[PDB]
Amino acid sequence: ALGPLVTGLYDVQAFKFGDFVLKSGLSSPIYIDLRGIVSRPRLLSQVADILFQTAQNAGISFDTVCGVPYTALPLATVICSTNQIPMLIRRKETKDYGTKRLVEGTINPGETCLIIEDVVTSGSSVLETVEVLQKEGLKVTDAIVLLDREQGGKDKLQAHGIRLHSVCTLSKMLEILEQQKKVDAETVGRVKRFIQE
Amino acid sequence: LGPLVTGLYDVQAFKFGDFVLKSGLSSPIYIDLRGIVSRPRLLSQVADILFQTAQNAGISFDTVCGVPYTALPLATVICSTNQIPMLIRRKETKDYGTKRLVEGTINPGETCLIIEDVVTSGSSVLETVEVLQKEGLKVTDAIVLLDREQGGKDKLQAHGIRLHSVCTLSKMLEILEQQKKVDAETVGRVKRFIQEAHH
Ligand SMILES: O=C(O)c1cc(=O)[nH]c(=O)n1[C@@H]1O[C@H](COP(=O)(O)O)[C@@H](O)[C@H]1O
Ligand SMILES: O=C(O)c1cc(=O)[nH]c(=O)n1[C@@H]1O[C@H](COP(=O)(O)O)[C@@H](O)[C@H]1O
Ligand SMILES: [Cl-]
Repeated sequence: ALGPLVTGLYDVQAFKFGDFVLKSGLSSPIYIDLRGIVSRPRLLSQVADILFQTAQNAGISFDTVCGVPYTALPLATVICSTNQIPMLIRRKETKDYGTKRLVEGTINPGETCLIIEDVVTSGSSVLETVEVLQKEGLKVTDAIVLLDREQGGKDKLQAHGIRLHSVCTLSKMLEILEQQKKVDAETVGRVKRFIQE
Repeated sequence: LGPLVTGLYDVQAFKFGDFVLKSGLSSPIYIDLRGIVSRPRLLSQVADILFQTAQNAGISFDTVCGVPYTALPLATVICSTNQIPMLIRRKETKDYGTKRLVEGTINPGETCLIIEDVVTSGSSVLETVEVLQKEGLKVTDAIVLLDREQGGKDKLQAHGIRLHSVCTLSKMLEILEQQKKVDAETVGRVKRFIQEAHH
């Protein structure tokens, strides 16, 4: 069902082309922004559903769910509300200022927390949230992400005991967009070539 | 309403002791809904009651926005359940490299409904209203689960915003007494505190 999902994303302007610098400091000709999904109720639901379905298809076990701040937060909420799962919230809005504790919700050490994320590049953002949760005594083995950019994330997460499960890779997303005439072939070629370097 | 209060009790939402509120006054009671994320059924019920309050008021709006932070998931559930477009206010500490203040599709002149967990002075609601107004949205109404009855309705009215409350602190204390979760002493103590706090 990726074709409709990707089009849906394109139509909330999820795909930005231009010259960007990523969290990891990499230049990129493309930037994928899922903040707009909250403007299209059905699309937000579709994204929540496919994320959850990805976790279920993998056959994994978890007691609770945490979104990586900020864009993934509503996705976690919809998943948890629809499927009746307790949720944890990592509060990042005051960063490391003062001494208030960073994680909201019921933390029962030994329980497994599933991570929900929007886009993974290097993997560092997921891992930062993973470490925070592990330091509270929670077990964390799996992360589900909507878009894997395929820039080292799976391998970096696996090096820390985390299995990355993605709905779609960047290359598959670019292929759908070209097939659907949303982006031209030269842009896809340029974007792929650039990323490779 | 009773069942909703019981759920809130279970997620330890009612704290007693001595607390300084954001408005700088001391209080014998604090209502902390942060634990509601651990009970998705209760979260949904809270979300539904807030939305029904708006619907029974016959107000109209184009989008919905929660006051940071506890209410963010309540707005998300209202919007998800009822298929309403959402805005998210992103409140941080004005550090270097902050991003836009409101996420989602902003159509200037459209009307945004504000959703809140607890109102005391009304200042927290008003801050969010002003951010949305600056971004070009019309705001006329706020729905709050618990109105602590410390001048919120008036403060908000003074800035053109009508506060609708699901429940007041007075009422919630009565329900809590009925359910034998709080004694006839601390009920009086908190009651006395409410008239005191209006000064
Ligand atoms: O900055 C990125 O690398 C990034 C690329 C992109 O296409 N979309 C995007 O949202 N990002 C943001 O950067 C974070 C991922 O970068 P890593 O921490 O390197 O995986 C994600 O959580 C995104 O929020
Ligand atoms: O500090 C409060 O007033 C307050 C009291 C309370 O019982 N529960 C509670 O959550 N608050 C928080 O304080 C703010 C409400 O205070 P005002 O900004 O004065 O209306 C909101 O951010 C509330 O979430
Ligand atoms: Cl949320």
